Amino acid sequence: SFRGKNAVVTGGAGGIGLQVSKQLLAAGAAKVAIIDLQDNLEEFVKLRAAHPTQSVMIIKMDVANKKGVEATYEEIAKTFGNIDIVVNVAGIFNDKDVQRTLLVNLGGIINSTLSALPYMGKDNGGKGGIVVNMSSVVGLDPMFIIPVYGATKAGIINFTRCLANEKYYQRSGIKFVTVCPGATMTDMFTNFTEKIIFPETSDETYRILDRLNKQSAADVSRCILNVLEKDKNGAVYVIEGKRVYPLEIKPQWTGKEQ
Amino acid sequence: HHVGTSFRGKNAVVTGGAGGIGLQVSKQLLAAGAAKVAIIDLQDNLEEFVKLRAAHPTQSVMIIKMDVANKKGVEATYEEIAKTFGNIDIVVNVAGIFNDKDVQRTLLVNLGGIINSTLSALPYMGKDNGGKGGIVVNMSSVVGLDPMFIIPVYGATKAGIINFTRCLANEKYYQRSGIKFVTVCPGATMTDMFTNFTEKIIFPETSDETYRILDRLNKQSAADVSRCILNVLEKDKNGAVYVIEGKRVYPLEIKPQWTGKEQAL
Ligand SMILES: NC(=O)c1ccc[n+]([C@@H]2O[C@H](COP(=O)([O-])OP(=O)(O)OC[C@H]3O[C@@H](n4cnc5c(N)ncnc54)[C@H](O)[C@@H]3O)[C@@H](O)[C@H]2O)c1
Ligand SMILES: NC(=O)c1ccc[n+]([C@@H]2O[C@H](COP(=O)([O-])OP(=O)(O)OC[C@H]3O[C@@H](n4cnc5c(N)ncnc54)[C@H](O)[C@@H]3O)[C@@H](O)[C@H]2O)c1
Ligand SMILES: [Mg+2]
Ligand SMILES: [Mg+2]
Repeated sequence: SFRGKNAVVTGGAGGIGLQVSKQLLAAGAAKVAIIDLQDNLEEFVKLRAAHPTQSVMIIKMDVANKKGVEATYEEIAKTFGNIDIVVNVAGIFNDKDVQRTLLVNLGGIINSTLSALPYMGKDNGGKGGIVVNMSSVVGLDPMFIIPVYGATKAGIINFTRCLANEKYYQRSGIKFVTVCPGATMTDMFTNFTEKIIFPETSDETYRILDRLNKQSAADVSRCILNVLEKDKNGAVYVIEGKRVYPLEIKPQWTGKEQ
Repeated sequence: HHVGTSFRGKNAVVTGGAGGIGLQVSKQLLAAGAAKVAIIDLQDNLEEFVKLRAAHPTQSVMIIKMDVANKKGVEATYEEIAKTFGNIDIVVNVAGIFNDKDVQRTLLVNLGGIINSTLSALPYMGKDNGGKGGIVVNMSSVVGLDPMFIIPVYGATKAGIINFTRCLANEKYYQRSGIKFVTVCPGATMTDMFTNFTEKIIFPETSDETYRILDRLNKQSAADVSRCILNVLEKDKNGAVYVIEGKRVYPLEIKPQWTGKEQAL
């Protein structure tokens, strides 16, 4: 299934990304590299032990750091020698810090995606592969409480769909997929109300926070592995209530000129 | 330079107003009778504005040199504008760059600039804070609606602007502030943004595809787009998204992307 495959996962020390890393290994992935800010060291020790015939590599790196990411990917390629799968999950919610939100959520995805390509492409010696970028349902349909976060999520979609063009695919053999999950119980929502732009919308946060138990990080991760098996270039998937929904995206309809 | 009455007695701010589209927006606002016009740009273009001031001697034309990426700078700039003008009715956020080789700059300017400007203006416009309400128009692009594979980073920022702006137009906010939020999405337009275009794309092997954009530059001008923008302002419809192509304005009827009709797979 994913046996013999080499994978990289940003945000792979926690939440959804952690479950992606775990499940990839449990699905028989040869090698798994984790790029994250947080150490979670005790957790990775036991993970190595549970997969003694599989490589588990952790690099502490901020995905916002372009050169850092570039360097990190270099280190991975020395060890791995090839990359088949990239899952870019890293992201934060903090609408009070615009610059950080933009650079992490949108720049991180881009930095990681672009840094991986030379080690994956059929041109430059690779065998091709797949990149899955973490967007959100709110990137598809704006959610008024969280405009800055949402903007970064919409950007990820546009970015990822672009790279899936036939022009690139024929040359690189790399596929590009976006996933858009709904509310999911993770540390991203810790102190959520403290981090929203408009304090007078604190009484509307229930709209998100009451739905967190409707799917888990593990559930979302299972849907992601499902998305990987489909291996369909340019696809966009919604992940809601533990299920995967393929989107057929149609261009916007235009009214008569005013 | 006949002065009309369309925007008579109104105070306006325009980011990116020293050149291209934004310049024409500034010019046309003044020609449409705007009381006061503040320009936020990296460049001052005094020679153009000295003459413009002279042609509009009863109208204020203020230029402040500021990078829209700079949060505090923009905040400070807005304070200065509010002290001078005394109130803000209209904001047109046009500032933006194309340079996909500089990801961080693209993100912070094109997306962060829109956000910084939009958020910095709200306290001076809102009814809940002594303002009279007003309108913000944010500059996206058609590529923000339908991705254009040559320019993924630029396009990402354009898509973001749409999502950001549509959020702020929620009835929840409007009732309190009386501020409206509108997005415009123009097609290709002959401007300095396309100078040295092909050297600024990410993937050099797509240089033979740039014609797809560069051959459409002649279908509408910076002045044409600006006229459509003033047209959008007159419509004054909260939450609206407009496409600007071949010198014409097209209102989009946006339907949600995620619906229950999809089957699980
Ligand atoms: N939880 C949800 O409701 C939900 C829904 C849809 C999409 N998402 C996406 O999932 C991602 C968040 O994952 P989560 O929900 O498990 O949250 P989480 O906080 O549990 O996990 C995020 C992980 O990313 C890492 N990270 C954060 N910033 C980083 C940076 N600059 N560099 C490197 N690593 C960094 C963190 O260490 C953390 O382990 C975000 O991209 C978010 O857009 C979340
Ligand atoms: N011309 C087109 O094809 C087209 C189509 C759709 C949207 N747009 C939008 O038009 C905007 C401006 O481009 P243009 O076509 O008018 O050409 P332009 O480059 O002449 O105009 C941009 C203006 O914004 C200013 N500016 C740039 N970066 C800035 C910053 N960080 N801070 C302050 N000011 C800054 C520049 O000095 C310039 O005066 C872009 O945001 C772009 O998204 C252009
Ligand atoms: Mg978590
Ligand atoms: Mg420009």
